[PDB]
Amino acid sequence: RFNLPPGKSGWPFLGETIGYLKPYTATTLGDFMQQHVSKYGKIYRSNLFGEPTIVSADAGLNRFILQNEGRLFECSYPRSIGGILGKWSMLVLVGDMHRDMRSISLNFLSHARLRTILLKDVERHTLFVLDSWQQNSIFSAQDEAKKFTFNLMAKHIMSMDPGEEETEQLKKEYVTFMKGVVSAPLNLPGTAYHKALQSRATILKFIERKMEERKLDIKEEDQTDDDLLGWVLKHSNLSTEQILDLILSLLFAGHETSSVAIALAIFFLQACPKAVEELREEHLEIARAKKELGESELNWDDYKKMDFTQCVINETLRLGNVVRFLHRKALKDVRYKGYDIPSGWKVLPVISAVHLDNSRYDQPNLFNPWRWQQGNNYMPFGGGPRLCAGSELAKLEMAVFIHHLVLKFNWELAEDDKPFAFPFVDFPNGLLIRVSRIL
Ligand code: HEM
Ligand SMILES: CC(C)(C)[C@H](O)/C(=C\c1ccc(Cl)cc1)n1cncn1
Ligand SMILES: [Cl-]
Ligand SMILES: [Cl-]
Repeated sequence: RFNLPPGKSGWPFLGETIGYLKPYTATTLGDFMQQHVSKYGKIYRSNLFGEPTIVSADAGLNRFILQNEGRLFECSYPRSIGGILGKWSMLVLVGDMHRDMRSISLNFLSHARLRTILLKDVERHTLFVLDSWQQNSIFSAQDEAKKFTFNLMAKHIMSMDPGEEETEQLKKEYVTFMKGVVSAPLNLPGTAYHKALQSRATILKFIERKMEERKLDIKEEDQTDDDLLGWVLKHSNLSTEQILDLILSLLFAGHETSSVAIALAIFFLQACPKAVEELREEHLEIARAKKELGESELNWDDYKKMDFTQCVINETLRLGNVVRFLHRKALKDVRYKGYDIPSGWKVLPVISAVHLDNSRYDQPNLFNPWRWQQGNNYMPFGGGPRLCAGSELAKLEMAVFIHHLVLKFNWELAEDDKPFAFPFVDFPNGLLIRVSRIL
């Protein structure tokens, strides 16, 4: 194990971030962005992730970039990220195989499947986590949200059941694996990146074992495409290596961001009692109607009643900005507002910028869910051809979690030392809270 001389952790300039809100990280993104925008304006150049880079806090340019994917710009992560996610990870791929994998993901996460299958299981996994919560006892809201979102995705990707020893161990392995993307890409014994590469090998071996079992399942039930692993084996022509990277990546994407989104909602709501009251009123009415009909499990009609919840969700994503920026590269010389973006340079559209623009939002730094009672100024899931394939599941997860959360608990920050300080919220300790049962 190398004893490297001390120094700043993570990527140069930004610290431990690759563009999204990651709990438990040491990040300087907020100060970097505010200082450069103040000094150079909304479109400036720097050197980030090892390359000359144009950073865009300009809403028009960000829209222009996302809409011109494949023609003027393309998704482009640092090459070191390929070692973590794999050569066939759709999150970093462009071209025909990305198109095929996006089509798989859109089928896996379709509206039809949300209504018929995923909604029932979202509630089950929500209650599984919430029923274990104890009162008056400090814990990480982010950790608990990640338990929920990971269990849900592990169930529907590989049929793994919540709380089973193998499911908890895989989740722990993902912690080490995912830290690799925000670490300095130093492949030396003892570094977070090296450990992340080891975790990748461990996870890939686990997934391939599950794949061998599913191949037997398919053969036996011939003489089973319920989970994504079975579906891809039967309905796609992906190679083993491509199946492995796809599962690895969807399980990553399927629980990293949605857990943070739920933690952000918990954070914003504890500071806005009026919103909690209106949520409780909304979800109490939903429960009353279901009791009046003798129903016990949520259905799609219940979800459609959650009008103010959707306002809370929209406002949580607008102000919390799970995704701060995306990774692009110019395919040609591009001119915008008189500036030249050279061919081959990295381009980082800071998509959170339009969300905090006081030209687009009255009091953009204020958590005001009622603004959505009265998108082009709203892009927490991106835009253009790579728009989040799991956006509707993410909102369903937040809404169902909030539904049971506000019916069952009050909550409070571990200490009253956490005010929302523009521009970016960080969760260096995983949002510690305490709950009290409503009874
Ligand atoms: C609050 C939760 C989430 C947020 C804020 C979010 C955000 C985003 C964004 C901004 C993109 C565009 C990336 C780019 O253009 O480079 C994206 C893509 C994607 N998201 Fe999410 N996401 C969330 C949840 C999820 C979930 C729960 C899943 C799956 C279970 C998922 C699956 C995907 C996939 C597969 C893509 C890539 C689509 C493609 O490359 O064509 N996301 N997401
Ligand atoms: C973070 C996103 C939204 C830009 C990205 O697209 C993603 C996962 C991802 C994480 C690390 C790396 Cl290095 C690359 C991709 N997610 C998309 N949906 C949920 N997460
Ligand atoms: Cl507004
Ligand atoms: Cl925190």
